[PDB]
Amino acid sequence: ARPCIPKSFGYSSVVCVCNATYCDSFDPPTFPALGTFSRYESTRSGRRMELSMGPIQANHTGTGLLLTLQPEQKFQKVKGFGGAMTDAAALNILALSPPAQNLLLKSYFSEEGIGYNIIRVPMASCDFSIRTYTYADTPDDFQLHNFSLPEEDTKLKIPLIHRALQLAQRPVSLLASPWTSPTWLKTNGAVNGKGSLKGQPGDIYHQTWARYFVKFLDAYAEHKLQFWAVTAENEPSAGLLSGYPFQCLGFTPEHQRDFIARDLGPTLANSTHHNVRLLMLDDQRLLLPHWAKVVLTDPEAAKYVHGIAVHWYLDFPAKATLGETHRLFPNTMLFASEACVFWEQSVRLGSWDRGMQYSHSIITNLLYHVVGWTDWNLALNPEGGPNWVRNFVDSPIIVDITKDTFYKQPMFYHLGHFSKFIPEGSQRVGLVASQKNDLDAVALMHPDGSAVVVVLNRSSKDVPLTIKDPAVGFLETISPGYSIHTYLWHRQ
Ligand SMILES: *[C@@H]1O[C@H](CO)[C@@H](O[C@@H]2O[C@H](CO)[C@@H](O)[C@H](O)[C@H]2NC(C)=O)[C@H](O)[C@H]1NC(C)=O
Ligand SMILES: *[C@@H]1O[C@H](CO[C@@H]2O[C@@H](C)[C@@H](O)[C@@H](O)[C@@H]2O)[C@@H](O)[C@H](O)[C@H]1NC(C)=O
Ligand SMILES: CC(C)CCCS(=O)(=O)C[C@H]1NC[C@@H](O)[C@H](O)[C@H]1O
Repeated sequence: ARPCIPKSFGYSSVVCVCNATYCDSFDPPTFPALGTFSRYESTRSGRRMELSMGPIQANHTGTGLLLTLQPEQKFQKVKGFGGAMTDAAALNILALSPPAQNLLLKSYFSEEGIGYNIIRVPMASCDFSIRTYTYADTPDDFQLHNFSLPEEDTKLKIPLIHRALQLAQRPVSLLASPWTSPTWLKTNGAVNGKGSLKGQPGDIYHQTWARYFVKFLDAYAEHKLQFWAVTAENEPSAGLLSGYPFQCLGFTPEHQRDFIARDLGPTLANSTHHNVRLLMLDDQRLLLPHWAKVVLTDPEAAKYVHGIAVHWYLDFPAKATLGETHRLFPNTMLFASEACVFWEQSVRLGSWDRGMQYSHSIITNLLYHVVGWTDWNLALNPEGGPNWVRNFVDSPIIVDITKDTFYKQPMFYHLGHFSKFIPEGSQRVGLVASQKNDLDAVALMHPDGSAVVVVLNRSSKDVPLTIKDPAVGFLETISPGYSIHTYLWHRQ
């Protein structure tokens, strides 16, 4: 309905300006007939998911590269895509006028937007908060009688989660992850630094921490929010590093294996939230497949673990990490739970490179059995904050409080090229390249049988392209240099 208002900030591409009265949006999706495809195109030159249509032809005449859909070769099914509503994301969204807040929320979650369906909710504070806190800071409260949600949850996060669910056409899945426990349950008595849980799995300390998970789900159930899954600990390897700055909690793979078997697993099972999934690792895929062997070999731990959560930092091979983990444990899903972008500035408004970084990593993960991808902060300020430590990073939406204006980065549209067109339940199918190429392509099949194919060109040269669907025909197109396309078409 409304196109992108571009602004350049000196980098390789533009941002899309939005405010209280204007933001770019989509019309409700339509169903083009058989023999017709839909194409969404974003380019470094300024095009932003521009819709166009064309024919799927009976035969093909050309000398160029050919991609052939192979629908009979079926792989993993997709859980969904989204981001994390941290304290920082909530503070930056709510700093806008209410009309602008809704245009930001509609951008992510509405079908007028890119249709997110996963929100990662941190349990208490992390580095993207403006203060250290947990839900049970008063010490020696082992039954957790003084467990309570602060204003960060009751005033900021939960209301915004509600409004995002109202605007979403698709069911949204909430995913919780803890950063640190109460300090009186840790070895070093600090919110950060090198330290684990006091004692050994099964004692008063590990039991108290396991029910902290239940008391968290209780508090959100009271606010009428149910969770799809929780992770055992956000980056538990970080809590083993000497002098770690953010909130953390140390777990060796054997420690996480025992804490799941003796405490977290049974406690969540004996509770009203027994249907909530438990994901392990929630760390860099570097620690794979070793972390999967330690945990999933113990049947008393593996009986409770529904999947493995991966972070995308420390990636700069996938077949040795994601692929080998799948080969050893093919029935334990892999899920990208966090992602975000040394000499470079924290925020690079309009960076087309960081957009490509998102889409390429999404394509790689999809090609190696990952069932979903989650972004980090939903929104940040032009300095990459607020962050109480220092860790400023980038975000697909940057908020300018002083001008009631937020910018949609190229990262936003690169993820949207997946999140908007690959609904929960889609299955990845084969896509054969006729010859070596510079493109990254992934083919999936909607639950309704239709096809979806994302093609990203990280090279500077235009690549002529043909997509073959054996049931339909030949799709003639061109993938321009520095562009990403999403193709959709019905198969009958
Ligand atoms: C919010 O964004 C919209 C979109 O750019 C702004 O509306 C434009 O205003 C300029 C005036 O400087 C007109 O020339 C454009 O034609 C308008 N675009 C439209 C109507 O689509 C709006 O001004 C912005 N808000 C503020 C306070 O500046
Ligand atoms: C697509 O084309 C095939 C080859 O067509 C023949 O060769 C080309 C070079 C032209 O000379 C053309 O006039 C010839 O008929 C066809 O045999 C094939 O049937 C066509 N496929 C479909 C689905 O129509
Ligand atoms: C300062 C650290 C020593 C950098 C390395 C570890 S890290 O995991 O890459 C940080 C990322 N993941 C954890 C999030 O809380 C954090 O905000 C995000 O930037």
